Amino acid sequence: SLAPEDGSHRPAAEPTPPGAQPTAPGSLKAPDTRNEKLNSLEDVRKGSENYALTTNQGVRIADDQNSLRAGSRGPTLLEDFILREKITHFDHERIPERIVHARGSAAHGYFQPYKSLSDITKADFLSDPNKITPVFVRFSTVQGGAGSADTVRDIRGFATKFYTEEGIFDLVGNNTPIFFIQDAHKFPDFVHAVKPEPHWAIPQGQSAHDTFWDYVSLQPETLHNVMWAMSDRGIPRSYRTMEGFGCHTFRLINAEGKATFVRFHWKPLAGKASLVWDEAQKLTGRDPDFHRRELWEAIEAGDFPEYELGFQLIPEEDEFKFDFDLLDPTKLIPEELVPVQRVGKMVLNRNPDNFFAENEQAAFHPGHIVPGLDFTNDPLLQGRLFSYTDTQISRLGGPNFHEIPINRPTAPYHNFQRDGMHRMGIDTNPANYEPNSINDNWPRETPPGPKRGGFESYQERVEGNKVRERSPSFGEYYSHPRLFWLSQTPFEQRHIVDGFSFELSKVVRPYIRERVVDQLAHIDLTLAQAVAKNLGIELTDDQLNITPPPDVNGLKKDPSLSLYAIPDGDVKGRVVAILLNDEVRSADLLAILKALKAKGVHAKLLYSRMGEVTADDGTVLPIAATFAGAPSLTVDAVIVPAGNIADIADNGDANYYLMEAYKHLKPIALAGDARKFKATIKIADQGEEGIVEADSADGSFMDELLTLMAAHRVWSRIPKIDKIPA
Amino acid sequence: SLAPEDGSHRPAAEPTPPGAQPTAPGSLKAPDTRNEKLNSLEDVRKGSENYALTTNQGVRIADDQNSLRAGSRGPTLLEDFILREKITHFDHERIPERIVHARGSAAHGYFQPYKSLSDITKADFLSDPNKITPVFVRFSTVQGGAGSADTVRDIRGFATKFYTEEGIFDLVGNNTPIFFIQDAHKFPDFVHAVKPEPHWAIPQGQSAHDTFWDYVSLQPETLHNVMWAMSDRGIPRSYRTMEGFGCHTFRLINAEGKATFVRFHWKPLAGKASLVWDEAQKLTGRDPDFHRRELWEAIEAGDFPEYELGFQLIPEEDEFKFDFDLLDPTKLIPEELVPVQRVGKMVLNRNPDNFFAENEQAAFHPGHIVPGLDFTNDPLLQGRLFSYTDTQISRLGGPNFHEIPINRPTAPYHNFQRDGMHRMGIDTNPANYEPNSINDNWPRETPPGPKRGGFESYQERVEGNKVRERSPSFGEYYSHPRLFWLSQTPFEQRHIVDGFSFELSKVVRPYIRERVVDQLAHIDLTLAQAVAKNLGIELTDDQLNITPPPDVNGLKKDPSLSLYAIPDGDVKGRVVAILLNDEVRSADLLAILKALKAKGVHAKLLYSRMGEVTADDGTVLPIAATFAGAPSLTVDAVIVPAGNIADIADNGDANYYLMEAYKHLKPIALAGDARKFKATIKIADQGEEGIVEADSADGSFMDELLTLMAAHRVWSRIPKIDKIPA
Ligand code: HDE
Ligand code: HDD
Ligand SMILES: [S]
Ligand SMILES: [S]
Repeated sequence: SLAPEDGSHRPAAEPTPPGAQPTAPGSLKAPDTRNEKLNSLEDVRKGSENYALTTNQGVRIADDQNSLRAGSRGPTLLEDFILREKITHFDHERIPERIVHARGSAAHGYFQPYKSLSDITKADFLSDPNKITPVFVRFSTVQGGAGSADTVRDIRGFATKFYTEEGIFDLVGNNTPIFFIQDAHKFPDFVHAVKPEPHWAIPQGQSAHDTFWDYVSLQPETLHNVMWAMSDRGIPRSYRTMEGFGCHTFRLINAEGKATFVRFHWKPLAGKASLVWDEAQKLTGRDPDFHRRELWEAIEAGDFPEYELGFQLIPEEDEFKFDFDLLDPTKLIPEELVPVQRVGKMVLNRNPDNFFAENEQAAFHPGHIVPGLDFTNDPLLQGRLFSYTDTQISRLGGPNFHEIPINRPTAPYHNFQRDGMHRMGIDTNPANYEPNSINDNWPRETPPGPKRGGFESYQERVEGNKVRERSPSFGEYYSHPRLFWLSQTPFEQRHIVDGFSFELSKVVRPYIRERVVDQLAHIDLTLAQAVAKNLGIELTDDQLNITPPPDVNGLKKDPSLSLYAIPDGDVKGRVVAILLNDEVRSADLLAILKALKAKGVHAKLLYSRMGEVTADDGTVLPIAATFAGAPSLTVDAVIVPAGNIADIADNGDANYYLMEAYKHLKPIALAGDARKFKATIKIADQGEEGIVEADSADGSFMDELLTLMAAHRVWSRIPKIDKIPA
Repeated sequence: SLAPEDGSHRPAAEPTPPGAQPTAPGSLKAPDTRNEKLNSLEDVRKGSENYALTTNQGVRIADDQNSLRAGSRGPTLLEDFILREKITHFDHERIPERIVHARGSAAHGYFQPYKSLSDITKADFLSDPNKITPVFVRFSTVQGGAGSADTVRDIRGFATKFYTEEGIFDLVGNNTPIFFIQDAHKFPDFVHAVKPEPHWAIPQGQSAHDTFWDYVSLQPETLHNVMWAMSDRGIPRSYRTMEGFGCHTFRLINAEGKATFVRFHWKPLAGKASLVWDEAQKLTGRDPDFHRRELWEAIEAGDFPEYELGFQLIPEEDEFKFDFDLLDPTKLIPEELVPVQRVGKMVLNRNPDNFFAENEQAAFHPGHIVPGLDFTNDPLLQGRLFSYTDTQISRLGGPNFHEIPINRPTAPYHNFQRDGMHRMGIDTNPANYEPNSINDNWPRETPPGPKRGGFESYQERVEGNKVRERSPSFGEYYSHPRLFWLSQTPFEQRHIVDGFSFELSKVVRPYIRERVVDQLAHIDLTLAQAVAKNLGIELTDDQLNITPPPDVNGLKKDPSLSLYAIPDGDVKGRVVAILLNDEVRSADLLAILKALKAKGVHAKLLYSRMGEVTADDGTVLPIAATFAGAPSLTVDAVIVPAGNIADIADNGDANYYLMEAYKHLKPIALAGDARKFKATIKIADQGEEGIVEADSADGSFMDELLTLMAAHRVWSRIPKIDKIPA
């Protein structure tokens, strides 16, 4: 008996805020959260308490602390099969990581539609508002390895596995509505350019290097998704506060056989929010697991990530009615032209039990569609359909990867396929071929129909020669970048400019920087001049005269392209650092903590050491972390309560905490004598927007703080930080 | 889409300082650097210039931009074999990463002994001071994935493959002279405890989490290597500035059959140097590839990493003469008791061509020994011999891993083994078995003997019963941690206290922190109290009365265990940041660069934008990076020349650059009006040891700065940094 007698080793099986309890496997943390897929995994879940330690063959082990040897100081004997089985399993624990999106965090939850969509699709999962579909969702970065950092600048993956009654549907999307390239044949060129360079394998988790910007400079089709990566879109606050997109035009097919073109959307119900670059980069160092941790702890807290599925729908007759090709995955469809229609809601409400078993081994692939959905000729989508099945044969060891428990359909599956490595299913069918008479031809084909029918492809007309040729309709590269640029706020534009400037400064060959700047001059002159200035590059007279590209179907902006132009803040699940002193004014802290609790905002009590401090009234305040141990990078706002300020007024870490949070545009609130920290951040006596201050934390102090938190960051402070030494 | 006409895409094939040229594959950067192993790889090196792009089957490709489709907007066709080969290769690029030491950086070089060691070993590679042995060396962390960060707190690996005339010898060592555990059987328990926890796969690259500290608190045998990990040894400045150790007692066997116990050492000729924690942690975010990059750039610069191989030799009859067991790998042999005898020098002088092929696929294993060497019954070593062959079967795809080019011996190999996946060698031998008459028994066994003989194991006497039992002589855990503690300088002690304090503050379960502090009370009360104070823990009366463990064979300390107590600094290969202004005083820059060049110290010229600035005399100065883009973390010292100081005096990044360098104990030099920055770091008029200052940069100024750099950091400044908000 090694556990503490007080039972404090074991986290309460009830929702608890971040940091309050150690984290745990989902079935231990939240045993009564269930769905059909979670229940179906019960046949393979393995417990431990009260069981004997054994070999994999079931033999109980007496001494798991020693190898068998000839004498207690002698040589280890080959007949020690317990040692060998244990070390063999260890020596083969690793499997190949994903070629891209190797870094990813996942959770279980469920989806339900708001209403039946039978008029536009026969997909069973969308047929009835009372039909609940379990999901498993993995969010990811793109470039870095499975052991790379979360808050890099990169695109994010958002993959959802829907366990429907008519088969697995995988919606394998990203957090921007387009991709860098037009044709899948170039995917290894593009990925090789952005991945670590081949001689030395540097840099990890970063497009800020020569080969990426060389490819970009030579392939102007990439510029649209580059604009997105260079914006604050490339550095999300949380996987809960990013948008999701299905990337391509697909089809919905209804019972009557009508095809409708569709693009998939996920809207984050917690709003859109991103970090700023200095903060994101420093956070990869202070907590490279910040997004993985945040997702897990939001779920443990009951701040379940929620997303609304939406569809942009385009009738078949309108295929050619846009300035851009609907099949070109480097073009978005502006919501001003084609609104997103709300479809249903997804809630992620339980973490995995074992990350390897459920997250690392999960296989998602956009060819896993169901009757009521179909593909289009998008030439990127078309090659994806090859890759996602092929890649599993090495990654997951063979063609039986659908029998790995997380991957299994909850729908029935039966067919004549046999054997392969790791075969689990034991087929009793006398027949392994069809047509057969020996089993009366079962299992049998099923005609398509309105429900529960076999899959049949939409009978799209194909006409043309066998050609390796890009459609001329795809040959336009600058208007969508420009539409994105013009849709961003002035602070968002600034962060785009700074993204390009920072990245191109890491490009060692200066001609590549020049070449990129020339491409920027084809998008927007102000953008190009500002990046040029930061690189000490002067635009030529020709570059200054490049006529900008056309508006997109008469649009000069679309505010849905901005993270921030239309406010959508939600404070629930956000977190505030509270900087303690050794004699806190307890009435300030009561007011602060209850106001935060009322809005579902968490807190972390910080000090210069661990343990406890005592408030003016004798309340014992438990310390969550030190100032250095839990830097302002990890919180959304900082509050300093009144009290013995002299305790921390000269603490370099305390001061720096505020300078850091100040630089990164976070709200800061200062009560009572905590106002002496005004001098540290240079705040005028009469105060400034984004700094909450009063004699005490009562009255409107917490409402004003919460109002600032609802708007995410204090963009007005940007000219002020430019000269802060932090 | 081509190269610039000025040829600036291509790095000069000459040694060049870091940042002067883009880095390149070793055979192109240094084509005249050769050794027997590098040459033998010529059969598989593949160029590219002037060659046609092809499939893997040698078919020239006309259009590498497009998939084959039916019309230019049509579906992709299954007959596109060029697309499918290219995507299939890409889909299967990844192989499983190493179970441990997955993160590593490697180079080629050579070794030679100083004198023949034939009196103690018949190993051919130690037999003649003029026989050169090619090596390939991989340096690594331990816990994190292949895409984790370099400057984490962790043990480092130091593995050397010697391609000898009598076979491959791999010396597979670490940067500390012991390991955490005693018996190989516990290796998966320990590794699982330090690795990301299994529910959520957090944290990456860090022992700062509950499971690791839980295991340590329950297994006091770990405390010795924990002491080393918590010290600054856990955060080396560079792989060139750490020691290497072979971890176990091995044996040398001479021609007369005499056995001598030996422990292996590598002494860095660039001296011993480590980061400080805050710097190390921030650098994992600002450059997670810092040690990989620094190693590669040192070799491109000609600052070849050099190490001296050294042996601790113990005669056989002295096996039991110490107060610890020689076979216990948690115990070190103090150099005060047994001196390291210098044996030879290893120089790393070329980088690989392709990191995957040469680095990722290299397989090192300590059972790969050669005649003249042998094992002992160390129970950690004993089990390692099982693991390093077994693990390659999955990692490298089968039993022909020695045919992967980097792993091939340069010595002949012939045997009767056949087949296995991706078998390269085509055996012509009529016989695949022995004894045979049909090939007159070739290849044949060879008797053991003085040189070129068959391997025979030293005939060690074994006497004991078949037992799973730890030797009673291994059951002492506190004396070596105490010896280590007492041998550290006071600032090294403080950093150890700080590492335990910082780590234990991230352990969520408070009873684990308490149990570790109790263990510390068994080693040293001063250490234990200092950690307790930071965790808000109070030692009990009993804990206060724990009798300190005994001295190690009479030793109160051994200064060879400290990084810094005996000066051994070498500035060649270090780097200085030079903060420019838009009118640099060229006379200062002239004298700065002249002095730096004379000691082989590199410079990086920094500014607030990229491009060029012009000095007072018209000299045009290209800018390597911005203040933000190459932070003071990445350099050893900072110099600010005179000139138009107003240009940068109110720049927040330039001021912070000095604040961060100051906090991290780095030398700073300020010439002319740059002395105005003394105000940002609160240096008094009189000046301060560690801040060099004068009217101009001259002989005296540079000598002073270079003296400071030879001492690595300004430890006397430590009292002054608590207050700086940085
Ligand atoms: C639309 C969102 C999107 C796009 C446009 C692409 N990826 Fe993805 N990808 C694989 C291949 C692949 C191809 C061939 C193309 C364009 C031709 C794309 N990608 C672009 C893959 C190598 O087969 C992949 C790696 C492992 C795997 O199972 O499939 C893969 C991963 C991936 C993920 C991660 C899903 C997960 O396992 O968490 C996501 C979200 C995308 N891709 C999105 C995506
Ligand atoms: C019984 C298991 C076992 C134990 C007890 C040890 N090792 Fe080990 N080591 C392995 C089992 C292993 C391994 C699992 O087999 C690895 C990873 C995969 C590989 O090829 O070997 C490995 C890799 C590995 C590497 C990386 C070589 C490379 O760059 O590829 C180094 C430097 C060490 N080990 C060093 C050590 C040291 C100094 C030890 C303490 C004396 C030690 N190992 C004990
Ligand atoms: S996409
Ligand atoms: S070791």
